[PDB]
Amino acid sequence: SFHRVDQKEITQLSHLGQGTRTNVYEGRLRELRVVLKVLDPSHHDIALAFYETASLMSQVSHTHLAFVHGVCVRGPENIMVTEYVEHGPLDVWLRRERGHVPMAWKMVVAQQLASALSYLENKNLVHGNVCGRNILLARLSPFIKLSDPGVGLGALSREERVERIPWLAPECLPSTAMDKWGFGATLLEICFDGEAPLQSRSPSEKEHFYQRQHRLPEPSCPQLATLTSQCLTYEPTQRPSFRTILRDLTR
Amino acid sequence: SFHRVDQKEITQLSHLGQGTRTNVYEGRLRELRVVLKVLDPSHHDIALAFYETASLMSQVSHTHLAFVHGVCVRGPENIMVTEYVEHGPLDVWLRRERGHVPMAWKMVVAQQLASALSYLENKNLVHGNVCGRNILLARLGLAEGTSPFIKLSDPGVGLGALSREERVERIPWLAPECLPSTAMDKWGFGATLLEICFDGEAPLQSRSPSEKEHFYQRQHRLPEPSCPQLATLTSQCLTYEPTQRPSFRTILRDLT
Ligand SMILES: CNC(=O)c1nnc(NC(=O)C2CC2)cc1Nc1cccc(-c2ccc(C(=O)N(C)C)nn2)c1OC
Ligand SMILES: CNC(=O)c1nnc(NC(=O)C2CC2)cc1Nc1cccc(-c2ccc(C(=O)N(C)C)nn2)c1OC
Repeated sequence: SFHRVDQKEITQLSHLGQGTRTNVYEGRLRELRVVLKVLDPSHHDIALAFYETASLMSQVSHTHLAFVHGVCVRGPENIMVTEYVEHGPLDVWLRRERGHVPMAWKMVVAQQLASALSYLENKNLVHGNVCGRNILLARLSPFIKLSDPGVGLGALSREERVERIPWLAPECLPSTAMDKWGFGATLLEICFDGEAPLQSRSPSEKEHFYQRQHRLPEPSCPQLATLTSQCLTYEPTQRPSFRTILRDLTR
Repeated sequence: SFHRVDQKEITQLSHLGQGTRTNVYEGRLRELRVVLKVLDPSHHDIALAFYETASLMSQVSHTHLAFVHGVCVRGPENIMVTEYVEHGPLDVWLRRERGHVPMAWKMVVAQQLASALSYLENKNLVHGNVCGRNILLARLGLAEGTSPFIKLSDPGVGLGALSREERVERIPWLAPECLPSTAMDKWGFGATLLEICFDGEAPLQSRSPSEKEHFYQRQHRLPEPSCPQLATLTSQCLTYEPTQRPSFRTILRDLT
């Protein structure tokens, strides 16, 4: 399971942003700089999907996976106490640095992300929310940590799942295979300097794109074109394993 | 000398704060993020002291010294175009984080500052305005396995061009011999160490100009820092006799 944190051990500081049904803050854990993921007032099935994320992340240990200190229950709020990463989300940094991010830097990120996902695949564990926003920069060569997936994908509404297109695996709209799709969509996002395909488009348009099984663009980066195309296949069984992806990233 | 920047190359944005006879803004250099230090409408001796700072900064290169892109003349305003440092002034950060700044973090800052000042000392160059406000944070060093990373800002309008009233406002950072040499920077460094140790709460800073001046006139000494690893260092730096102050070579060696 996960460690229980008393509210006396933590101090809530600046607001960093928002997640699905959460508010993200900087904080202190009694001293360590932490990140506090404050769950909105929620029903037991939502809080349970949040505890399951805490449980999963507490039972894993990988260099490219962010640490989870535990969970604090503060009135109607569930707080996941997590590792603070220096430079924050990758997507934000790619947009600020657009047109000035070298291809070699992007390959380092891809390799490190595939390493974290290969580790989870071998343990038959699913992340379910691979995207640039969940990729944290510990070092700007770069060093990443994949964040916890927040509230589990299984507990969200159709509307929330449509909002996650193109990162959301198509089989999830109506298995470790979903993370191959998430990984492929993240590679496109990285290649396009944080500008993911379909992100501006309406929910109806995003859903229609998946319903007709239209395919996402080929990345402008040629070394990742075959990889993304193989990952972004509608047939989950047709997606390469992370062992294969990781092996193909060394060459 | 320094690079001349045309006004067509720059964009002025948010106000960051004020310096001695300046207004500090975020801006853009054609599009690079920069800091623009806008000199007030001034006398030629003040513009000259500002050009000398730009000249000095343009001829130096060190990892813990902030970069100066050049100067723009627009038109009764002189604009120094400088490097933008992510987290800004150290003194502001120390006050926000008061009581939560570890000693090991403070020692890193001290070594990086002494490294920048040792480089200037070897080149016989004087900064003249070492204080927490001129120490900029490029990296915070809050995460485990990470260290702070500082950039010492340009000294702005030169100390020699300011009024006695402006020099009294600079106590306790201002070297006492400057009230009526590279030695002044050893005093500035010592006063900055006290400020860092006291989480951005420098001694005498609340006190009146009369009190501050009297403190120097009577040659009263500044307090010993609450941090024991820097007590001997600060006491040696904060000596009224400029020749009695240790060299940055000695200070830097003693900090390792
Ligand atoms: C384990 N630690 C962390 O996650 C973390 N660590 N360090 C930092 N540091 C800084 O920001 C440094 C710069 C000060 C930040 C971090 N988290 C973080 C910050 C802001 C928003 C989200 C967010 C956003 C969206 C979602 C979500 O629902 N989707 C579907 C993506 N979820 N969360 C977030 O999580 C990814
Ligand atoms: C080389 N680059 C810079 O100086 C600089 N870079 N990045 C940032 N970033 C942020 O603020 C990030 C956080 C948004 C800020 C910067 N500096 C800056 C900002 C505001 C006021 C002063 C100031 C104040 C006082 C004096 C002065 O008179 N004395 C006597 C010391 N002088 N200047 C200042 O200069 C030290």
